[PDB]
Amino acid sequence: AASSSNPSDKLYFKNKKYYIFNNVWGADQVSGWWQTIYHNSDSDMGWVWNWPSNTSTVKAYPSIVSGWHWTEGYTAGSGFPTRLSDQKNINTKVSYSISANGTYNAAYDIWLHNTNKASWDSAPTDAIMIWLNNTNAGPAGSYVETVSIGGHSWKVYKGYIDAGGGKGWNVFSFIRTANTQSANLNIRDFTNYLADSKQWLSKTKYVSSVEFGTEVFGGTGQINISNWDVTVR
Amino acid sequence: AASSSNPSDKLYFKNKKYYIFNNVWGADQVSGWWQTIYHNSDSDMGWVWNWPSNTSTVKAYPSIVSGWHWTEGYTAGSGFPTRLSDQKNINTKVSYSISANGTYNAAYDIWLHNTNKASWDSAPTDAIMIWLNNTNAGPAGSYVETVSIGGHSWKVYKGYIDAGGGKGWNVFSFIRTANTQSANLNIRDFTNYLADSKQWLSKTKYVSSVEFGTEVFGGTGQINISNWDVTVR
Amino acid sequence: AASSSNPSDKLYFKNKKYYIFNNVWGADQVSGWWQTIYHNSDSDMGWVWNWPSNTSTVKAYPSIVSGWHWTEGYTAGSGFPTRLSDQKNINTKVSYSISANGTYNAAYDIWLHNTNKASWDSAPTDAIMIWLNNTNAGPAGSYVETVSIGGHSWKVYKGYIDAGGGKGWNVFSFIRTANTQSANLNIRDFTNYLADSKQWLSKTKYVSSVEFGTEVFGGTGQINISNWDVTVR
Amino acid sequence: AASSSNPSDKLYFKNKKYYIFNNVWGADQVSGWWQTIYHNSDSDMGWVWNWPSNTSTVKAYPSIVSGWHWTEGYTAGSGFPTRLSDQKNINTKVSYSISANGTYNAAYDIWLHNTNKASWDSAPTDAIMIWLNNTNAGPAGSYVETVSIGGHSWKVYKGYIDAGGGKGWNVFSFIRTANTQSANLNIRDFTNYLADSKQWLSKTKYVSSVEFGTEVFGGTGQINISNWDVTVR
Amino acid sequence: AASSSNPSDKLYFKNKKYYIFNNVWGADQVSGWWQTIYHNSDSDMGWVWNWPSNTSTVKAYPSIVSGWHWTEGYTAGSGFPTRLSDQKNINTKVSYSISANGTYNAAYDIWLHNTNKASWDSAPTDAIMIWLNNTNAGPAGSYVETVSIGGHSWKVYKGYIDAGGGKGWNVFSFIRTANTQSANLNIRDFTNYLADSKQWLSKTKYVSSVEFGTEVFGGTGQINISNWDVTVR
Amino acid sequence: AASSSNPSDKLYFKNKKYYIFNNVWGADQVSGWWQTIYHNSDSDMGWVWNWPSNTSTVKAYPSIVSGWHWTEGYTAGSGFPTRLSDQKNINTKVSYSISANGTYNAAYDIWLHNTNKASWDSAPTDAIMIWLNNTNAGPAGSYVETVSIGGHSWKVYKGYIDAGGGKGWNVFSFIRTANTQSANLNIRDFTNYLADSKQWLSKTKYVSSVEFGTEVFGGTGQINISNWDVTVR
Ligand SMILES: OC[C@H]1O[C@@H](O[C@H]2[C@H](O)[C@@H](O)[C@H](O[C@H]3[C@H](O)[C@@H](O)[C@H](O[C@H]4[C@H](O)[C@@H](O)[C@H](O)O[C@@H]4CO)O[C@@H]3CO[C@H]3OC[C@@H](O)[C@H](O)[C@H]3O)O[C@@H]2CO[C@H]2OC[C@@H](O)[C@H](O)[C@H]2O)[C@H](O)[C@@H](O)[C@@H]1O
Ligand SMILES: OC[C@H]1O[C@@H](O[C@H]2[C@H](O)[C@@H](O)[C@H](O[C@H]3[C@H](O)[C@@H](O)[C@H](O[C@H]4[C@H](O)[C@@H](O)[C@H](O)O[C@@H]4CO)O[C@@H]3CO[C@H]3OC[C@@H](O)[C@H](O)[C@H]3O)O[C@@H]2CO[C@H]2OC[C@@H](O)[C@H](O)[C@H]2O)[C@H](O)[C@@H](O)[C@@H]1O
Ligand SMILES: OC[C@H]1O[C@@H](O[C@H]2[C@H](O)[C@@H](O)[C@H](O[C@H]3[C@H](O)[C@@H](O)[C@H](O[C@H]4[C@H](O)[C@@H](O)[C@H](O)O[C@@H]4CO)O[C@@H]3CO[C@H]3OC[C@@H](O)[C@H](O)[C@H]3O)O[C@@H]2CO[C@H]2OC[C@@H](O)[C@H](O)[C@H]2O)[C@H](O)[C@@H](O)[C@@H]1O
Ligand SMILES: OC[C@H]1O[C@@H](O[C@H]2[C@H](O)[C@@H](O)[C@H](O[C@H]3[C@H](O)[C@@H](O)[C@H](O[C@H]4[C@H](O)[C@@H](O)[C@H](O)O[C@@H]4CO)O[C@@H]3CO[C@H]3OC[C@@H](O)[C@H](O)[C@H]3O)O[C@@H]2CO[C@H]2OC[C@@H](O)[C@H](O)[C@H]2O)[C@H](O)[C@@H](O)[C@@H]1O
Ligand SMILES: OC[C@H]1O[C@@H](O[C@H]2[C@H](O)[C@@H](O)[C@H](O[C@H]3[C@H](O)[C@@H](O)[C@H](O[C@H]4[C@H](O)[C@@H](O)[C@H](O)O[C@@H]4CO)O[C@@H]3CO[C@H]3OC[C@@H](O)[C@H](O)[C@H]3O)O[C@@H]2CO[C@H]2OC[C@@H](O)[C@H](O)[C@H]2O)[C@H](O)[C@@H](O)[C@@H]1O
Ligand SMILES: OC[C@H]1O[C@@H](O[C@H]2[C@H](O)[C@@H](O)[C@H](O[C@H]3[C@H](O)[C@@H](O)[C@H](O[C@H]4[C@H](O)[C@@H](O)[C@H](O)O[C@@H]4CO)O[C@@H]3CO[C@H]3OC[C@@H](O)[C@H](O)[C@H]3O)O[C@@H]2CO[C@H]2OC[C@@H](O)[C@H](O)[C@H]2O)[C@H](O)[C@@H](O)[C@@H]1O
Ligand SMILES: O[C@@H]1[C@@H](O)[C@H](O[C@H]2[C@H](O)[C@@H](O)[C@H](O)O[C@@H]2CO[C@H]2OC[C@@H](O)[C@H](O)[C@H]2O)O[C@H](CO[C@H]2OC[C@@H](O)[C@H](O)[C@H]2O)[C@H]1O
Ligand SMILES: O[C@@H]1[C@@H](O)[C@H](O[C@H]2[C@H](O)[C@@H](O)[C@H](O)O[C@@H]2CO[C@H]2OC[C@@H](O)[C@H](O)[C@H]2O)O[C@H](CO[C@H]2OC[C@@H](O)[C@H](O)[C@H]2O)[C@H]1O
Ligand SMILES: O[C@@H]1[C@@H](O)[C@H](O[C@H]2[C@H](O)[C@@H](O)[C@H](O)O[C@@H]2CO[C@H]2OC[C@@H](O)[C@H](O)[C@H]2O)O[C@H](CO[C@H]2OC[C@@H](O)[C@H](O)[C@H]2O)[C@H]1O
Ligand SMILES: O[C@@H]1[C@@H](O)[C@H](O[C@H]2[C@H](O)[C@@H](O)[C@H](O)O[C@@H]2CO[C@H]2OC[C@@H](O)[C@H](O)[C@H]2O)O[C@H](CO[C@H]2OC[C@@H](O)[C@H](O)[C@H]2O)[C@H]1O
Ligand SMILES: O[C@@H]1[C@@H](O)[C@H](O[C@H]2[C@H](O)[C@@H](O)[C@H](O)O[C@@H]2CO[C@H]2OC[C@@H](O)[C@H](O)[C@H]2O)O[C@H](CO[C@H]2OC[C@@H](O)[C@H](O)[C@H]2O)[C@H]1O
Ligand SMILES: O[C@@H]1[C@@H](O)[C@H](O[C@H]2[C@H](O)[C@@H](O)[C@H](O)O[C@@H]2CO[C@H]2OC[C@@H](O)[C@H](O)[C@H]2O)O[C@H](CO[C@H]2OC[C@@H](O)[C@H](O)[C@H]2O)[C@H]1O
Repeated sequence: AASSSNPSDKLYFKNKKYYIFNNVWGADQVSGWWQTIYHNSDSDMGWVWNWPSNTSTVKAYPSIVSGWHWTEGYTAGSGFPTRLSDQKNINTKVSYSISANGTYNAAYDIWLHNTNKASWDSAPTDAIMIWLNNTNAGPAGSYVETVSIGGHSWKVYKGYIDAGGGKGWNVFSFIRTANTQSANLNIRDFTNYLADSKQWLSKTKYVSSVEFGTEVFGGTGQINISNWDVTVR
Repeated sequence: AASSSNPSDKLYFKNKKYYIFNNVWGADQVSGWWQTIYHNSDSDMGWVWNWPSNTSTVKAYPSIVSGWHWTEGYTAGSGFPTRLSDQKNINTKVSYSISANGTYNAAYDIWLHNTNKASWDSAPTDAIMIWLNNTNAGPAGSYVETVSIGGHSWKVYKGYIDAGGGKGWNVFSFIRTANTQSANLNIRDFTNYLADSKQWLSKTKYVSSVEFGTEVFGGTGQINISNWDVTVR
Repeated sequence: AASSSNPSDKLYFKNKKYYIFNNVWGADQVSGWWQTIYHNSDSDMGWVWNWPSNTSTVKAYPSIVSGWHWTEGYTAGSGFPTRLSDQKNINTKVSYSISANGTYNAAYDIWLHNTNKASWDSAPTDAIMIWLNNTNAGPAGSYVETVSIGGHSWKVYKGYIDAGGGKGWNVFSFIRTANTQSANLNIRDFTNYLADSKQWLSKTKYVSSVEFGTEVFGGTGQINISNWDVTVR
Repeated sequence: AASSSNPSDKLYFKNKKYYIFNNVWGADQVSGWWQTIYHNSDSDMGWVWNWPSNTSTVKAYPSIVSGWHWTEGYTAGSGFPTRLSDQKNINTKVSYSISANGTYNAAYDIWLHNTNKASWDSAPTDAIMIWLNNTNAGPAGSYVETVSIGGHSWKVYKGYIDAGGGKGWNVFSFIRTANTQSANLNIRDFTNYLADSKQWLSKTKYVSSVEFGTEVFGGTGQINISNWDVTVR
Repeated sequence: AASSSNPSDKLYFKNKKYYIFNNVWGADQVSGWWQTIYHNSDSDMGWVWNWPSNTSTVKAYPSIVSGWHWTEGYTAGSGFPTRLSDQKNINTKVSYSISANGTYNAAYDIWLHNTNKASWDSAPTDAIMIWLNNTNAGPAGSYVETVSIGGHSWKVYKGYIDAGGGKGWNVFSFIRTANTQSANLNIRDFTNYLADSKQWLSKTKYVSSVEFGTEVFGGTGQINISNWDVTVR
Repeated sequence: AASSSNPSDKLYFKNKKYYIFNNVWGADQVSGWWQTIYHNSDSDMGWVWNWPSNTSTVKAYPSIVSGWHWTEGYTAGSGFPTRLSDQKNINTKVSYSISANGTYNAAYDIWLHNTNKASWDSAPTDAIMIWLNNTNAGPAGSYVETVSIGGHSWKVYKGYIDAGGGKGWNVFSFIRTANTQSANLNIRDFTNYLADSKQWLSKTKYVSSVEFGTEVFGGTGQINISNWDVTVR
């Protein structure tokens, strides 16, 4: 077992296919905070946080990463990158529980690029978010419609994140109409909706990453994850 | 942004008109505790605490200070001291939220003296408290009556705090009949009630300070303040 | 007052008749945790914890000890060891409150031996547990029946803890049918039930210890104890 | 074993004849600091500190206390108070080691009063300090002379500490001419010098306390004490 | 007094002309570290650190900033920006002491731009460093010569820092031939050497910032600063 | 990078061939301590500690493990267990630096068993220690002689560690006659000396583990390791 607390710390697991990532990307202008990632086993892991702030900015996204995350390449054995036109199933399973106050979510974050050689400075072209928990928060962009995908109902949002210099990505968010602590999803169901139903995503693009974590806007609490996997088949 | 954790630490803001004060005045005989003050912006600030104790003594009053607080003088630009007979409006606005357990309040603490040159050892003559939150607590002194002042209903209490050696002050507490997270008050409405309606306060006295904070008796939690000002007009 | 945080720390009180014990016996394979014991007075003491884990193993039993606990002997003035056949009253009083999440209990743990000279390596023969709080947990062994003892109703369980090498003890657990924050019990009522009603305990055995604490499986929180004593009469 | 870190925490030992005291009396106007007292056994105890400051004010005096220290009375079995005219031996033994930077001392602090019923607000009449270590520091008052007492050479200083309101005490400091890590002293040798040789102390006064600790002006480090006792015979 | 420990925290002082800055720019790929900035007064301030690493990368530059530092503008009253062709004196005074192990320096860092409206994304054109302490370190670029400027001898180095995308700055480092704890310097003496003696700097450029801090490569320790000012005249 | 601080935490590296181990085996009866293990890269790793105690007991052995350590089996790819009669080279390389006070060593710890299926409760038969640093410490057992092995001179000691119940192991310690920060050793040179020159070790035994770490008796400091490997060929 191990537990780490500095910015951008990584706890690898499953033969380095995944890592828990102490991602504090939104923290520069706030203080008073702490965030610790931990791994006891592959079925007992999570993170603990304290983000004292009332603002609507994301302070942090402690998370599990499979694939790329502004890294030189992709985690070993992850199955990323995978081109959408290859039509692989991207099967994910998670079971978790949160005890927290304030404003946060629990969400998948899926990154796409045009390149199959994403590196440390490769800006994504698109992000897909799948929120299993929304606690007092709301997504980027504008509400489109409610859809049934994968046996769940989702409110769909579409926006654009400007990352400076012409860098920036579409963001497509799927917010479950009620919170859930477990899901078994195929990311391909969501990318097929965006590509074939909405004509918002080209199948020439590559899925670079599947991440799962909690965006924290403010408050204190923790998550524990009791089941996790992402497999590209 | 900044966040500090030692006893009596001060985080100044608004051109040093105010400071957040890590006031732990009641802590000498307890242990196991911590208290951190933070300022991200003038609309995003607060404090976090842990006071493990069951007793009815106030352990701490983390707070924002305007004016005097056992200091050589008064914060710059605060407008203190102001003599009650000058009849200035003392307009205060606060919006806040607490997430905590145990026993605590959220309260204004207004200090008065006979002297307009209050220094580090000048014992006040009177304290006025205005409680916007009461969580399992109760004030000093005895219940007088319920009054409507400033558009709110308040239970009024009157007591006396003995500070040793003949030092000591009246304490007049106004406890809102239900908790609220925001208020816009004129302290003059409260001092006029005490002076003109109850004949308990001379208008020869000076208001030395307006403070807002949480008296903590026991438990753990935090406050965040999203709006704050005190202006003497 | 004092507050300590390392494994197996001890805070003695009442002329060393008792100690608060930072017992982390189940912690070897987990990380991310902390646990602090504190004593402000003999009527204001407790402990604070954070045990991030989903598993059904006991991580820790922060507790007050009277008597023996894998020590060379017994706390001074505790009245232990006492032979069951001497039929002494073992009167205990506790009042407490917990604020926590996760999975935990509040329980007496009473140790028995054949020897009246229990030492640091003397494996007990039996444990009796009396749970005043059960929060999402459950005991060792199998359910027997519900009984009224001492004015309370208890679900009774019987199991066996294997401690290796032939070492191991019976465990008899009494789980109150609803949680309570205070109790006045005579341990002799429980040992008489086990010995005379169930024929599960010989009165040749000695009571070595009476402990009270919280077994924590996972989560974060604290206890405060406002009344405590154990007296052998 | 135990280790505590809040202001004014106390770790009692030797049947409460002594306590280690987390004395931070000079800390109000500084920040960034920490101080922890610990006791593993009566021959393995000490404290650890960090006092980031360049100033000549004493920030803290972590110490062992026997007798009184602004308390209602005197530690049990200490032998205090003892009237100087009763001519008791006050035998002290200490062995210690410091590893630190900055500015500090290791010093006995002996308090005297006119009253044999010193209470929590009883201002002393005199202090005697016996410095076994001086690291970049210097005492209150003015240099008198160098004397041989008890087999050691001491630079003697005489000053007066003003504690406000007419409260205040003489301070007589004996600074060893070279540092030492161990000493066996009889306080009566020092009070006899002050009374009979210098005519600076009346034998009507009572010794209220013998304390040993490190005054820290700035820096970080620790002390460990391997032998300690004070006995009035 | 105050003391803060999160990345990029700021403690302003001197009417916000300066701030102490918890600058951890090189920390992304290391762990196990901490860094705290503190201010007791304008003559008693500093920082404490622990950077466990053997590598030659700068992990952090805790520092005092006057002027710009990837901010929207310049600190109030700093006197920045100032165009070199205006030939203002830029007088700096510092007195400090370090107690540390490992590899570090104590150095001024002076930033220049072509623009007098430097903003949060304005890459500098040049950096000038003035090292008062070198402990096991060495500068960027190549050694030029040893020069006497301002009454001190300096080893002069010239390099170029590539900041990506065409962004990047010359770096001119002046390393005192022996360490010193205090200096009174005029930055204009150094910019005149670079411009008029070496023809390496155009006087069309603006000085945007004067900073003083410790680049830490590895190790633990602290600095205390007892005198500080930067004035543009 | 990662850094962990709880007892028995593990940071695996090199495809789980090794782990850094937060081994605090001697800590039960002391307090005031902390110990953190960290890994930035395979050439930048180490640990930081604070063990306030004067006693001659080993408090902790933060270390890198290859092979077994009271585990069910041996680290993957370590090459353990290896039977001495197979005469494999066991080549080790380390380069490190310590900055610390107090009493400690830097030492290899090599464990042997009769069994090639060592499990979590398999008591070793022998330990071999190779001390590259001795700071105020001394080994178990009695001095034999000084020998030249592998190009270094070593003081050789022989003792026996009683682990209870008949469990216990020979301990053979080789203490370099002067400290060194780097070594390239073949463990077979040391086991051949013990077996063939001294007739103290049977070649039927298996090497189960090669560990390198710092036994800490007391004090505070850190190690950094810049090169590490153990290979069985
Ligand atoms: O160039 C220097 C080093 O760069 C490091 O990479 C950093 C990138 O430079 C950052 O852009 C990047 O930030 C992203 C962050 O990691 C994501 O988790 C976050 O995800 C958002 C997503 O954008 C959003 O659309 C969706 O709805 O929600 C998710 C989950 O929260 O996106 C961040 C992108 O930020 C850009 O766009 C938004 C603007 O507000 C922002 O200013 C833009 O930057 O982060 C990486 C990693 O480092 C940082 O994040 C983790 C922190 O712990 C760390 O402290 C940060 O530095 C490379 O890894 C290094 O190699 C380079 O040296
Ligand atoms: O003389 C040495 C240094 O004194 C410092 O001033 C301290 C005073 O000496 C204390 O009396 C004072 O305590 C008061 C505290 O700051 C207030 O917040 C508190 O407010 C109460 C109020 O009285 C009560 O009536 C109302 O209902 O609730 C409010 C909010 O909680 O009142 C305290 C007064 O205490 C006296 O009366 C009650 C008795 O129980 C008590 O024993 C009496 O003392 O505090 C100041 C500031 O320092 C202390 O408080 C803040 C802590 O963080 C710090 O550790 C404490 O020292 C000067 O500032 C220094 O310059 C002097 O050197
Ligand atoms: O031999 C080396 C040192 O031993 C120390 O004694 C330890 C014993 O060796 C451990 O067996 C013992 O663990 C017990 C623990 O302290 C109890 O609180 C716990 O109580 C359980 C009870 O068994 C259970 O039946 C009931 O329902 O719930 C209670 C309350 O939680 O029982 C533990 C017994 O563990 C054994 O059986 C179960 C197996 O899972 C386990 O592996 C077995 O060991 O603990 C003592 C004290 O030290 C340890 O516990 C406290 C921690 O803080 C510390 O870190 C641990 O070492 C001696 O005290 C030393 O003198 C010896 O040198
Ligand atoms: O009235 C409220 C509570 O008071 C508490 O008692 C405090 C006294 O009020 C303080 O005066 C006292 O401070 C003294 C300190 O404890 C001593 O260790 C120190 O010793 C000096 C000595 O004077 C000096 O002459 C010699 O050379 O060096 C020694 C060792 O360092 O003296 C302090 C006296 O301070 C007065 O005089 C000097 C002035 O600068 C100063 O302002 C004056 O006050 O301390 C006690 C104990 O509490 C405080 O100290 C320990 C801290 O941890 C704690 O945070 C502080 O409050 C009672 O104990 C309570 O019951 C009362 O409610
Ligand atoms: O765009 C997102 C946010 O950017 C923030 O500004 C950051 C810049 O983006 C970084 O380039 C900048 O890093 C510099 C750092 O602050 C300086 O102190 C350092 O100074 C060096 C100097 O270059 C060197 O030449 C000299 O010899 O030594 C000094 C003292 O150490 O230079 C850093 C420049 O880094 C670039 O070039 C070198 C490359 O290795 C590197 O990758 C390049 O980036 O830092 C600012 C401030 O934030 C960061 O630094 C402080 C940290 O605490 C913090 O965590 C970091 O983010 C804006 O302030 C935000 O508004 C933007 O949203
Ligand atoms: O049975 C319950 C759990 O046991 C765990 O294994 C522990 C063993 O039970 C302990 O005996 C073992 O302690 C040894 C320690 O890990 C070694 O590093 C140490 O090495 C010494 C060596 O003996 C000495 O001869 C040489 O000169 O120096 C080295 C380096 O310091 O030896 C310890 C052996 O201790 C025994 O003999 C000496 C007696 O004083 C002592 O009382 C005896 O016990 O440790 C393991 C691992 O856990 C413990 O150590 C690491 C700590 O972080 C942790 O907190 C401790 O529990 C199993 O791993 C679990 O699966 C079992 O459930
Ligand atoms: O998934 C994140 C998403 O939740 C966040 O939504 C923002 C949205 O972009 C913005 O337009 C709107 O003003 O605020 C949203 C967050 O606020 C909501 O949740 C928090 C509650 O406290 C609020 O009350 C509620 O309204 O957008 C970020 C991406 O942010 C980046 O792009 C947009 C910029 O405004 C930010 O500065 C960037 O960091 C998603 O990651
Ligand atoms: O505003 C504070 C006020 O709440 C506090 O009230 C005391 C009151 O003075 C006392 O008479 C009574 O016994 O206890 C009150 C606090 O208890 C209540 O709130 C906490 C809950 O746990 C309790 O159950 C509930 O009854 O008084 C302090 C001032 O205290 C000082 O003067 C009175 C002395 O008794 C104290 O020792 C002094 O510190 C207000 O600041
Ligand atoms: O008092 C402790 C008791 O609560 C614990 O019960 C175990 C029981 O022994 C085991 O058979 C069963 O599988 O799990 C019980 C705990 O789980 C329950 O509470 C926690 C919730 O999260 C679960 O959902 C709920 O089912 O037993 C320990 C003693 O444990 C030791 O003996 C049994 C072994 O399995 C352990 O490894 C030993 O440590 C009591 O102290
Ligand atoms: O034992 C303490 C004693 O060391 C301290 O000495 C002061 C002395 O009272 C003062 O006159 C002089 O200016 O400074 C002395 C301390 O400075 C010396 O040691 C620290 C080094 O950094 C300096 O360079 C060196 O000169 O006095 C205190 C008592 O202080 C109280 O009375 C005097 C007042 O000035 C203080 O404010 C009071 O707190 C002894 O406890
Ligand atoms: O002031 C910093 C300066 O000291 C640092 O010098 C580097 C130099 O740029 C590089 O060429 C050389 O390899 O290492 C120097 C540091 O090493 C020396 O000091 C540390 C000791 O441990 C070493 O033994 C000793 O040789 O350069 C940075 C700027 O760094 C940036 O540009 C150069 C890139 O290599 C870095 O990645 C960048 O961050 C100055 O801020
Ligand atoms: O490698 C460890 C070894 O250094 C330690 O040596 C002990 C030796 O066993 C004991 O006979 C002697 O009294 O003390 C040695 C340590 O003391 C020396 O180093 C520390 C300095 O402070 C001292 O001044 C100096 O003399 O032995 C342990 C193993 O210890 C176990 O067996 C022996 C028992 O006495 C212990 O209780 C056991 O833990 C080696 O791991």
